[PDB]
Amino acid sequence: LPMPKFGPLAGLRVVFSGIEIAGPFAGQMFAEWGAEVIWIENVAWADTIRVQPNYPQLSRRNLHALSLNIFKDEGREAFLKLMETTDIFIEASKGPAFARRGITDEVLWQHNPKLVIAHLSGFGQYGTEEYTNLPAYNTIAQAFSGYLIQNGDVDQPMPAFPYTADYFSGLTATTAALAALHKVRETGKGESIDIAMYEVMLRMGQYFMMDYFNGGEMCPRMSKGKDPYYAGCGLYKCADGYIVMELVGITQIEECFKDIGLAHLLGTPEIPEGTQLIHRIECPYGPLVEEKLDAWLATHTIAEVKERFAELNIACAKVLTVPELESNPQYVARESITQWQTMDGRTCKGPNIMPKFKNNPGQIWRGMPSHGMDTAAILKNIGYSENDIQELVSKGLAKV
Amino acid sequence: LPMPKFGPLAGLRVVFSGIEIAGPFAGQMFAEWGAEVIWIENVAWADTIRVQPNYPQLSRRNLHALSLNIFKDEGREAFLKLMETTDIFIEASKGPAFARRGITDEVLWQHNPKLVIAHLSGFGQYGTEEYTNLPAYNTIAQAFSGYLIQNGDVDQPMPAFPYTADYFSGLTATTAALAALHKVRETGKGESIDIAMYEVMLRMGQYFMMDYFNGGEMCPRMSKGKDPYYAGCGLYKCADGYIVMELVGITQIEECFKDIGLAHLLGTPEIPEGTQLIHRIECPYGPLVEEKLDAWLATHTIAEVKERFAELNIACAKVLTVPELESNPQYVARESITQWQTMDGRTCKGPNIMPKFKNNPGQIWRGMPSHGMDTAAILKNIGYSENDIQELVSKGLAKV
Repeated sequence: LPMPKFGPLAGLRVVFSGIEIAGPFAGQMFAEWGAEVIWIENVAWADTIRVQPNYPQLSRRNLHALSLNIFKDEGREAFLKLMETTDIFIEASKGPAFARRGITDEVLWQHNPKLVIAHLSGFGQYGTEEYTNLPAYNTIAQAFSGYLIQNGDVDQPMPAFPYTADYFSGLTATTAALAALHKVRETGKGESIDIAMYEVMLRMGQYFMMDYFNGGEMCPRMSKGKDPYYAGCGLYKCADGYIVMELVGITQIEECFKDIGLAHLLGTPEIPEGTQLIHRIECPYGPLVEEKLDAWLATHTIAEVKERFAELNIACAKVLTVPELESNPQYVARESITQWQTMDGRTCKGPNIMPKFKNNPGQIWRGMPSHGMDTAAILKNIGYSENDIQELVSKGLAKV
Repeated sequence: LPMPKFGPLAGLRVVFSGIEIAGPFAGQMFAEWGAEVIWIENVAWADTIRVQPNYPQLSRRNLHALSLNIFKDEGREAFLKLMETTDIFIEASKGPAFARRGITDEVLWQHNPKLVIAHLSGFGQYGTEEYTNLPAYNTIAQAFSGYLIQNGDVDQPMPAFPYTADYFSGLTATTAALAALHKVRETGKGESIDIAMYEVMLRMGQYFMMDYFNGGEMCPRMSKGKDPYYAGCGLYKCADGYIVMELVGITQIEECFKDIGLAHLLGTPEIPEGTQLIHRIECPYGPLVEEKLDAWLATHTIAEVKERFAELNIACAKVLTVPELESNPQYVARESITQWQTMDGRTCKGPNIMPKFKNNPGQIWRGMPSHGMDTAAILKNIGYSENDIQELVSKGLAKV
């Protein structure tokens, strides 16, 4: 298909089937970085992401849109033909739904033995009958993985937001698919990848869970955004706003304590010389440290705290609100937020390509396409005549 | 170096410099999937991850350990020699620290023009003097990207936990490095990748932020784990604990509303016939819906709710505590949590390899190595003699 040559993934052909966040995020990331990516949508039901007024202009940029019944008669034929020149196919569905519909990995590989197939589901491609075919949702994946129970406040768990598990799961699929693609270069044989959202999230939540698994205790939840184990780390309130800080290092602790009224604790058996990180539970003075830290910070502005903390080499930052990002000097200097044109000629604002590749940078070359916009071009590209396409459309098997 | 051949990344040589989570997580993921990965530590002190009693057994498995001063004299010479047979080099530092120390991308590419170099920093490799060279932390990246302000409760922001931004940033580095590796296989030209943690997290927080950038409003924070925008979605309290639910679908909404006492809202302007998903912002009876839903849930046990919701096909799950995972049938069937031996011969429990590659699965072949365990073997493998290695040790430039 016509598109500029750019990025590390120029020339790669990626196809995805899925809706909403997790699967499409995985597929579209290839498009950020130069791949030819085809978004498959159902003929009767467009991707529900399109209900949102602005997000999809970002989350579906740089894509080609195919609308095809990939499971029925000529529609299935056209889909399996497409696979013959596809490098990576990503699909998100409820367990082994593709196999139940007659599109097994084996059938995909009959059409392209080199194909890298990524299956993204809530609970995996196999397991028990009770869980395997259950719906995939971000909240459920967080609930089921131990991630949710570690988020929120001491007496109020909550999910990480927004839809954190969908992003982790999608990104993992992209990563895994690129890894499998590497192996195809050497062997000429494809791969199938079983990405279960709860397993992705299990891994992301191990920092303290590893203690529980190996004889120790699970950590508590944060109290008002303060770290559950490390004093002076996390979220604090100043006079005119919130900050985060990380009270780490020998001099940092000594100088900070001088400021807040706790110079007398330095050199004690509880906070001995050379202490570089305070554990709030193990240290009897943990609660006192927080009382004095809170009191000192509450009488100072963010600007004052940042100025002192810079003098003391204490890591910190203002908690930015969304309205403060666009004018922030680092954002401006790095063009972190940019603008592009939608397919219907309106200006859209949003994040630039990340990360920044030096030799082969990504770029935004196309706005989000409409439902079935590229169907005719795609089918022509894989050998369908104009009459064939008109016939697919008349049968209800494709939408142009 | 001696190791089993397995996984999609068998034969790939990866080296990383960094400590704690973000950089090492990026490097170690290659090792999960079969690569030869070398972990660089300093000489006279080790990676601070090692102070954790259990996590590092997971986060540093399948690794080789090199202890080498890569910036100074003959230590630098040995590092640049190692780069000649390295495919991917990952480093986490404060901005362009490697360049400041004398190791520019140009120097690296003099030794291997194919080298894929991933630079992971808080604020990027370039930008303003004020921000570019500031410390990299998870809390700071959340604060500076607008992620933190979107997490927590209505009147209490908080970070996503545990250390969510380090995991997103590290995972992105792995992904981007694999993409650049594809380009190397195609053109022979290496790459330098500027991964700024705040830009990673900017992207993960766009679902509602795109509305703010394009004329609309920002979304509020969750209330006690409930979605800020969609009614009947998120965390709820039953008689005997927490669940998550997703009130999505026509009959789901109708039958739930009848159960909870709101049948009179159906077929109205506020909840039109055929409503699939209630947008709370715009529905005048959103608070009433939450009131009635909470009252009904509070009189039923988690089991009673799951039973009814299974009848209605409403997606839901119990919020699992960490003690509930190991015996869960899906975890058992999929061997999601497994055991392996540490290098000193103890049994360690934790997550299996994820995701599950069908043809070339990952495996756990080695426990976390000790500080400088593989220094001698690595230096020997790239042409150093026993005497040359002893001289590095006496000079304080390597540890064995």
